[PDB]
Amino acid sequence: HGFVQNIVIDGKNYGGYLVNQYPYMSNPPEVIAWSTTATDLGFVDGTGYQTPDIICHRGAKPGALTAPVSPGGTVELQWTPWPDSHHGPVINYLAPCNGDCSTVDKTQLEFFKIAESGLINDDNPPGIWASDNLIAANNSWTVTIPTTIAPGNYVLRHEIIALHSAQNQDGAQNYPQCINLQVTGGGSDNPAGTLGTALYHDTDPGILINIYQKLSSYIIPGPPLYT
Ligand SMILES: *[C@@H]1O[C@H](CO)[C@@H](O)[C@H](O)[C@H]1NC(C)=O
Ligand SMILES: [Cu+2]
Repeated sequence: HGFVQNIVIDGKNYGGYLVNQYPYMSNPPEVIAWSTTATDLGFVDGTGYQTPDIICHRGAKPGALTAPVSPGGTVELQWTPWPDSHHGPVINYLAPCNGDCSTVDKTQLEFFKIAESGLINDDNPPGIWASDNLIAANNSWTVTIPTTIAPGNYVLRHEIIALHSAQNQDGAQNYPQCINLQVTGGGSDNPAGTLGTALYHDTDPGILINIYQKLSSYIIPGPPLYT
C-alpha cells in the first residue's frame, strides 16, 4: 500500500495526487498527477484488469497540469514508504495524448512500455525485486524519457506490481500512478501501443506466481519493451 507523493523534474517538485488528503477536500488543487479514488492506498487486482480502473487506478481522472521534460530528461517519482513484503516489478509506460492530457479519454490511451525491472536476485527467496531497488533508493524511481519518440503530450503510467499474495488467482496487486508530461526534443517514433485493458491478464506468468519458491526466471508482465 502506498502512492506517489511527489515528482521531481528539472530541479523542482511537482506535488502528486495526495490520495489521503485531496479526496477529502472537495475544492482540491490542480496537479500533474491523475486523481484517483484509491483512498485505501490500495491496488487494482486481476478482477479489474479489463476494467477502466487498471489504466490510471480506481476512478482516475486526468491531472489538470502537464510538466515539461528536457530531451532524454529524468522524471523522479517519490513514493510513500514501500513495504519490503510487497516484492515485484516496477514498470513504466507512455501513451500519447494527441492534444491536452487534461481532456483525454483514458479508455482510448494506447501505452508502450519504456522501462521494466523485475526479479533482480533470488539468492534468498523471495529475493530482491525492482520494488526492493525502489526501497533502497529511499522510495524513489527514476524514469528516463526516450529521445527517439515523437515529442508531444503523454501520460506516464508508472506502476509497482506487488506479488506477495500472487500465488492465488487475482492475488497480484497493481499500483498504477499516472502523470501528465510534455515530452520535448527531436524524435519521430510512434511506437505500437496497447490499450490499458490489454496490458495484463490474471493468469500471466509474472502475475499468477509463487515468489516464495526458488524462481529460475521471471517474465515481467505487459507488452514488449520499446527500444
Ligand atoms: C534513506 O535516507 C535516510 C536519511 O534521510 C537514511 O537514514 C536511510 O538509511 C536512507 N538510505 C537507504 C539506502 O535506505
Ligand atoms: Cu499493500
